[PDB]
Amino acid sequence: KPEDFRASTQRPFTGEEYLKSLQDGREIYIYGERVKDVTTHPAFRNAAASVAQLYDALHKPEMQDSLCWNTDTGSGGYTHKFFRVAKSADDLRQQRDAIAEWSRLSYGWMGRTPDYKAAFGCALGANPGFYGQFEQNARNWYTRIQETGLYFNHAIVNPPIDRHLPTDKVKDVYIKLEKETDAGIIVSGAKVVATNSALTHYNMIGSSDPDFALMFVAPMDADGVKLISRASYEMVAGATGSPYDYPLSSRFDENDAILVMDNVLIPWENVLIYRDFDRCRRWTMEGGFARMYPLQACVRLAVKLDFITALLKKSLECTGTLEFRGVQADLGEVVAWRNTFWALSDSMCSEATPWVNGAYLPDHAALQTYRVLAPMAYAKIKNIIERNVTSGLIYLPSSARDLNNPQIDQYLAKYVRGSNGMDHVQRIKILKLMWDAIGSEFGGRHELYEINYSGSQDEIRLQCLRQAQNSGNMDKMMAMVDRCLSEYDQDGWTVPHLHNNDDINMLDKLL
Amino acid sequence: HKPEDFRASTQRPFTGEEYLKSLQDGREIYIYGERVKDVTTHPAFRNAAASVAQLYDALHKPEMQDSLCWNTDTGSGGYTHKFFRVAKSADDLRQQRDAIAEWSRLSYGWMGRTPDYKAAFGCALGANPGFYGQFEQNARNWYTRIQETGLYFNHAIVNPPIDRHLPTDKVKDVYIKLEKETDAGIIVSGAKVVATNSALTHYNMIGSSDPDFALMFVAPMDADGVKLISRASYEMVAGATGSPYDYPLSSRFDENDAILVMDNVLIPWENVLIYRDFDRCRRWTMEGGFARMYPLQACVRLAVKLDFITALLKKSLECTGTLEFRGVQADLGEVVAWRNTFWALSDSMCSEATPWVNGAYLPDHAALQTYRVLAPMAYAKIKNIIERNVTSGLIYLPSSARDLNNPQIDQYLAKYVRGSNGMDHVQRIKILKLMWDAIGSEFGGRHELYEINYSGSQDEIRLQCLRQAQNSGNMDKMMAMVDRCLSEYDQDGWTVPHLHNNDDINMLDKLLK
Ligand SMILES: Nc1ncnc2c1ncn2[C@@H]1O[C@H](COP(=O)(O)O)[C@@H](O)[C@H]1O
Ligand SMILES: Nc1ncnc2c1ncn2[C@@H]1O[C@H](COP(=O)(O)O)[C@@H](O)[C@H]1O
Repeated sequence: KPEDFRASTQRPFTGEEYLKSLQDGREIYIYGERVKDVTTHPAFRNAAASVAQLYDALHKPEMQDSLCWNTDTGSGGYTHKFFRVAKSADDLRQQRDAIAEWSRLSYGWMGRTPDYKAAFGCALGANPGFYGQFEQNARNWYTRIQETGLYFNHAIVNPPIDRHLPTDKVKDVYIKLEKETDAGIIVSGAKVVATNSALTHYNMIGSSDPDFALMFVAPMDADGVKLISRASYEMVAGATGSPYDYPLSSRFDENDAILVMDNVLIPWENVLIYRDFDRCRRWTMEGGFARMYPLQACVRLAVKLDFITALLKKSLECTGTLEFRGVQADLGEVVAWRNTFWALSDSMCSEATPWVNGAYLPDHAALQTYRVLAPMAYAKIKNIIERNVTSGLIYLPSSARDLNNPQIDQYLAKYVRGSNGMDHVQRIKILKLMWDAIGSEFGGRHELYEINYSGSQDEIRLQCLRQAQNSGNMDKMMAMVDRCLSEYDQDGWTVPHLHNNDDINMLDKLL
Repeated sequence: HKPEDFRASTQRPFTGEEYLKSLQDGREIYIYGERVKDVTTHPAFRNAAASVAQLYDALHKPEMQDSLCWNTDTGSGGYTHKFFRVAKSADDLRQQRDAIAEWSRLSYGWMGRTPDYKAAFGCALGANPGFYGQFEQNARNWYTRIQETGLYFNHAIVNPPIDRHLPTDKVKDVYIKLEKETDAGIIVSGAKVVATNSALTHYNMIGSSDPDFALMFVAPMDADGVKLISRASYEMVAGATGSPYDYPLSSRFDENDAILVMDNVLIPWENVLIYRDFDRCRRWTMEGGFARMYPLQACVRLAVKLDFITALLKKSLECTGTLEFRGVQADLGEVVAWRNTFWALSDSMCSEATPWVNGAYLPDHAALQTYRVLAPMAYAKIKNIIERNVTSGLIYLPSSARDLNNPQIDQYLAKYVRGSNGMDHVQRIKILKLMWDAIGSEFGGRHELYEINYSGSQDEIRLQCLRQAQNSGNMDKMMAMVDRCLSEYDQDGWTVPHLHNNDDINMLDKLLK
């Protein structure tokens, strides 16, 4: 039904059609109050507008070569390239570039745009056989996500568990099967971290007692589905700031909601794994999604780092410190980190492997490496920024209102000039953009997001080790060590090309 | 003369035996105050020479040739190591990348200046010979020779220190300079510090007012007046006071970092490439190709070393029993991630390769710069991870294989120094001594210094990375994105229609009136 807002079944949503499709009485709360319409509400309207621009880009002729492919469904339509299964390394490369083009429309700041779960669509379409009796649901959801550009998110972090309560009363917190009916299954529970779910069409929900081993799809307007929002940096920036003062907070805020399911009916067409510990446990390795979505996440980060790199250079242009050797070296390190994530995405595509049914998966080692390095790189870049743009960021007048009151602005024009023949309005503008990138509450949330998602530092490293072991890479490395050890022993070399040291060993003489 | 004349065939590079013979040429090498007679038999160099020789042998093993070798492009009908012939596509670079890896695996990544390193200098000459003006033909001929023979070059390129308390002459004398121009070539004197493994090479490339200093040329190691002053020999010390079991890398992979001295050396004109030419000397790093090519070799070689270190760390932790703990597994996983990083950078070097001149391709340049910035950080971090996880394992190791072969000692070692996974004390001690030689022996300490410094100071590798971003136009593209962002609003609000003005929600008047 959300795709029925389209005037055409041969293309995805336009922006206007996407926005209309959101006016569906989804139950969203923020600041103790219910949200009437996310497309007009002061906490969500600009973020919605920003996603809508992504849908609009799909239909501009000049973009279509880089953003769009024909569908593979027979519809005669087109879609964003990452919404169709890749059948080669070069298909993955073109997808990489289509992701990048979308990400540039938010300067790398929206990390949960529709292309993130496009990979879940593709995973369903590439390996529907994985799902046994629900194979046909996988196929139909692939076709649907691909043709329409439906906006999914995944809500997947479990709610905390009070360990002093009884084991009676603590099952009620996880996503659980309440009841089986002919019209579908009824479920209750919660997932924390439903990033930008207020603006999506559906969410994927996934994980003894098989009543907990579920994976299914749930629409955002289903009765019983509710979002409890976190503070809105968009609304705070609108109420007490301005675009000039909070240029990113005001338009790219992706609210990290708690997703509550109270007694929700999930039709059988939306169920993918059902009371099935075996399939649930095997899905991360065999379902494909975990092996696919980090291509989008690495590219999105790399675009963000494109932005931060030049924003840092521009900030140092208006303080005047860019000329100093030590400042230049710090900027060069930021460049190297930026380059790194582009190169990892190159390797993802160039070393892609055939998977099933002709589908190709990006290089897996590169995905794990991206996950390990991104938190280190981001923390290090932010510290480089803060220790090089020093006071530039601290004293910035409170507000565009200061610039528009000539009684204040007269002093700003004199004492807050840019150091390269640049006027105070532009200097303040640049440095406020840098501040919103790193120090505003939005910037602080983004640091937390870049550091922690994908998981804890231990866990991403463990997953990296396990990929090396499971792929056979570690055993190949070990083969090399074992060969080295093979070539000598406590009596000397075991290979003929090397010289015994008996003729030069002086230990007998010394002792 | 002609070292390649030691080959029984002109249609293939040296065999190991032929290489070793080619080194018995009365090169003037000093170590420990003494002149070296024959690098192939001397206790400081003989095993390192044998290890390089194994590289030449591999080229002729049938089962290796698909990965290691191509036909030459000279018409000779011969073959060569793939990295010795110019690459003319991204896939050629990938095949070269794989051939470099196969060779590096024969020293487990520990020899960093094997012949494939300067093969990139040969290819640079063969790809852009016009660069050299009147010496273009020398470029062409050197390409052919290096390619067909597998000649072992090194570059000596760091200048000697300058006492700034002496007169302005006396400190002029000390850089490589033209002493005399003659019909038979140029006579040159000076020094280059850091001639890594030059004792085992055939030629060295030497390069950079007063145009007498703006030189680039080739010099054989047996030329009269060419001398090496060696550093301490970890090979000789390990042979003299240790054993293969005790110093399994020092004993065979030591690449002596020599000072290269030229006392009045005659360089024939056929060995000159740049002559009294500040313009060409200044432009050669960016335009000559070598700087844009050899990092492919150096990244792969490091990646192979990290393969080795990664599994050796795992094996060490199997010996102590600590591998099972979560925090140890996470540290090992980080080592894996750094290992993965350098393989991925080499993938990107090849896949994003660009057309250059005369049909040649160059590896992606941003990837080369990134490798150079990241390698010192990764290496120091890996070494610290090893030392904080294997720790006690490495400290107390009995002194010698001699302890194991004396049953009066070995009885105690067998009981108290067992491996923690049903592994006997001989294997436990063996693995951990291998790790120690990799990181804590003097060979290990030199390798840490080499991986960190090299390529240049930390500031400089970062500056070159920034400059590559700027000169390539990458930084201006990034900046166009920033300027677009800035163009979409001003001090009065949005300048684009799709976003909502906040005038309807701004509460500041109310708060402040
Ligand atoms: N099973 C576990 N054993 C030890 N530490 C853990 C475990 N699970 C999570 N942690 C740590 O708890 C912190 C938060 O992890 P998380 O809740 O996964 O974000 C991190 O420092 C993790 O390393
Ligand atoms: N022109 C320079 N200005 C400032 N520092 C330098 C310069 N050249 C070298 N250094 C520093 O001197 C140290 C040794 O550099 P190098 O001699 O290039 O290995 C490093 O810390 C470099 O950053």
